[PDB]
Amino acid sequence: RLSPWEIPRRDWFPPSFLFGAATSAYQIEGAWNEDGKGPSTWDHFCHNFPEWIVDRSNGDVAADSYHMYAEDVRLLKEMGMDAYRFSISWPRILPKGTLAGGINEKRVEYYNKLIDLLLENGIEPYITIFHWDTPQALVDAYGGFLDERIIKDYTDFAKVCFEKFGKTVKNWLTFNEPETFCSVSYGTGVLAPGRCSPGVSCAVPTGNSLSEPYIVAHNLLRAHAETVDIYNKYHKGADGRIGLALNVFGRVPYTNTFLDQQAQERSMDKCLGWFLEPVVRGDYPFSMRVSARDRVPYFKEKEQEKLVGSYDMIGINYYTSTFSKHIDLSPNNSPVLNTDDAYASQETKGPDGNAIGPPTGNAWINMYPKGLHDILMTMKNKYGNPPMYITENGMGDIDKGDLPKPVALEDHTRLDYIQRHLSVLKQSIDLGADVRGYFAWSLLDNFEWSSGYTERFGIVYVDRENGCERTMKRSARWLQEFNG
Amino acid sequence: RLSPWEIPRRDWFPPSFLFGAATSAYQIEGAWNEDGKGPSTWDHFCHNFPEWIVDRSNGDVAADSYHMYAEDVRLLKEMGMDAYRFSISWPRILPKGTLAGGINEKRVEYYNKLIDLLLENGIEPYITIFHWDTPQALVDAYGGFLDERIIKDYTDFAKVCFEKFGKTVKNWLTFNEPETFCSVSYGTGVLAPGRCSPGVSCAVPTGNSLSEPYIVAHNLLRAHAETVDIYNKYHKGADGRIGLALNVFGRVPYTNTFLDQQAQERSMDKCLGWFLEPVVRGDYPFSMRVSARDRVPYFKEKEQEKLVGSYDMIGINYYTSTFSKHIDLSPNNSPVLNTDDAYASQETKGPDGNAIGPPTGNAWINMYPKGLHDILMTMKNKYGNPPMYITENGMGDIDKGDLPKPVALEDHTRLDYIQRHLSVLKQSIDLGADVRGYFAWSLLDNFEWSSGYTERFGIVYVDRENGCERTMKRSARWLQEFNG
Repeated sequence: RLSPWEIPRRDWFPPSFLFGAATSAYQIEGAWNEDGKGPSTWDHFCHNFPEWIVDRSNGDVAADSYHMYAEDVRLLKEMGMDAYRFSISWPRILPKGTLAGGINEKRVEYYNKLIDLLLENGIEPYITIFHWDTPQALVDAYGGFLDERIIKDYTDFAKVCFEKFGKTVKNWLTFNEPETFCSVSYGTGVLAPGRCSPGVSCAVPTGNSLSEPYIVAHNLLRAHAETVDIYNKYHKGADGRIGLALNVFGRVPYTNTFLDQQAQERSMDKCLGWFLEPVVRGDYPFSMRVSARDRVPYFKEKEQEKLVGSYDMIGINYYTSTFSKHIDLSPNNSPVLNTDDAYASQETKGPDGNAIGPPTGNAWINMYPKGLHDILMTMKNKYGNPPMYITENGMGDIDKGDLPKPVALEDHTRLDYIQRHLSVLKQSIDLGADVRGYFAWSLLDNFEWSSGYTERFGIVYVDRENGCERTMKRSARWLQEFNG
Repeated sequence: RLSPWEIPRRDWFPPSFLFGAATSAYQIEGAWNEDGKGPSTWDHFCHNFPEWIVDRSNGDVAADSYHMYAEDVRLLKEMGMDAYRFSISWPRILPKGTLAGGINEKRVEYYNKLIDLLLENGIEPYITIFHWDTPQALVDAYGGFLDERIIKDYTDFAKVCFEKFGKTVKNWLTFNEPETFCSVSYGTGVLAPGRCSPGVSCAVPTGNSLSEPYIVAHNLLRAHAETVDIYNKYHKGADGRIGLALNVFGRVPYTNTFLDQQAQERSMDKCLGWFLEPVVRGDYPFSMRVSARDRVPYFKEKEQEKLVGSYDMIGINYYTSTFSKHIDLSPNNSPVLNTDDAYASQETKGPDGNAIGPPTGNAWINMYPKGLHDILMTMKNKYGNPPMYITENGMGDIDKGDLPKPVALEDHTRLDYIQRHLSVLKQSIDLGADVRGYFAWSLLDNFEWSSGYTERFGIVYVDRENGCERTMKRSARWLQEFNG
């Protein structure tokens, strides 16, 4: 699609730049109740509310990476990847969610095998501690992230990870996509545990879409601050680094008018700022407090001190952008979802009737690589230009049982998507943004949450009817050439 | 103090550009109970609360312009001024504030004589309908601007002005400095009627500094919308124009940090935006509603339609600027004055310990001509670049009762102030700002509200102990030369 001379080459990027791919434990591992592993909220959701997954599927087997992790490493090595981002399953390590319930040795051994194999192959592990898979035992006990009790259990889990793996792993991310986790698991309720306000359509409409996202977010940020403190004190040493990975939608003012520019700013605050401003300066964005008032908790003095500057790097998970269009404050508008607190509607079509960019396959990923540049300029100019990694970037191909393997392997849309994003990343780095790596989402076709297996995001095809055998797609073959 | 080659020349400005001076009725007229004139809130305030004026004075005589108006016109003509901005005293036209109480024909004749003499001399009248002098009879009846009944009475007053003077006068301003009027008469209570919350230091501490300024503002804007509708329907004809004159403090972010930039924007919204956004788009700035919530009234549908675009020109009254410094939203901060709703402290000293600019004489006007440029760029780029006039610009010399006349005449500080603001104005017009005229505040030394006669703002000296005899100061002689 790009002309030949516009296709990125490896030396567009610094020799120390990292190219990798990313996965998460629930989406790839399978072995959901094997070797002493406890259930997560995702196990519980899929098994009890199968109707809330598009194809009524689950992650019981997924891409079977608990058993096939050696294939994963082989593929990464053959492609010449420098790094691999994966997550650790909390209830695989602590089946009851707590230290008191005991550490699952077989779970520790699995990640040790994977880390060893990566390192022996010269691939640097970037580990996500939490990727949405809360131990169901903690939900049973106290509602999981809805209660401040989560903070101690999360930090004990992270501490175990640092103890078992920290000698070998020097790059850690506490939380993946906290905004999505909060807004979509507790607001719209699409993701486990599937909670929302009465009247909102989700599996468990006995929550509160205005309050619970903020509660969960607050406990998450408190857990982040404590964990980074423990890391810095006992595990960082000379070379360790810890941060978190934020999803960020690009937001473009619906018009270049002050009302919609204001809406765009409230929208950036409500997605990026909600988590970035706490770790940058120790509190939530002003716009979030002045809007949502008492629904936004306050950090304690000691926590706050720990929160300020609690990162060595920031992960950016980038998929798409929308226009942001102003909504007036009036007796006629009452927020229903936490995201309504931004007083903005997120439009995929602009005022000239055009989509922001073309669809890539699924319901929401529109192609808009410029949005990545806009976000990186914000990071550079507004928030101090911290070290950054694009910790996820990718898109999905629809497979409703209809898609022949040869067609799925010829993933030209994804190849073009990746090339165009790498082109904009080069432009951003040339403009001074401190980006140091890029990870494709995903290494593998996997369980796409509430879409089940109907969306294939992998650069590697996973054939679930043939023992999850892996085959590189055209995108993976290009990355292989690109990496040399 | 500017070098000789930096002093503005008349040809820096377009041939059609207007140079004038400005006054207001209570500050210059005197004749406070003459020829059937009714009392205003300012008559009442000075007569009942002398201790709340710095020198315990009043405007009973002022500059005696009721009798000496021919001198005022002679001075304007001798200086080569193109235009004169003055105000009409509501209770001089309607002694009881209402149509029903009758029109004071001696009052009407006075303004007719002034208008006629201005026109005979080629000087264009710009008339301010209301400059803070509410008929005290309306306060007795219903609390004046605190009640929506003010709207009908104001529009009836304005209709009388249009009917009597509209054939001769083609340039009208409904209200002067609505922000100062609201914030300072009903918030800090420094100006008549001198109201503020209990615990705040003012003459009448039985008001509400959080709610009253918004009430007065809302009624004023409703009155404005109705008046412009009447003007457009019955009086505008081919050449008439109507607008309003806004005081605008320049605001500079305390640091170039997002928090203080956000604070600067809130501050601009709370001063300029409070009145400009209603007439430009039909509602108050979002930041003002999200902050002050139920204390900000909503316009009715029909009013709102009349409010949108209710101006042919905007007057800017510019004196000084401050830094704006962010205040966090927390349980530790509780607004007391309406201006606290901006969550910003206005600082005269910046982070490096330096004043924003040097004092000019009185307690608040610091020399910062660049702030005028910042404001004009905002009007150009954000609010559509409407036709604008600098309807006031000036500063005061302190006179503690002793100031030698020969010293008062040699007003080097004022001359420098005027020359420097004219130079910045030239830069702004070259950059595309649609400014069409400049009016020095003031033609005459006058009653400076709660400072009484302790501050002389005139380009013309007024000798109150010698029959209010007028003498041109150095600044006036310069203007005379400049206008040729």
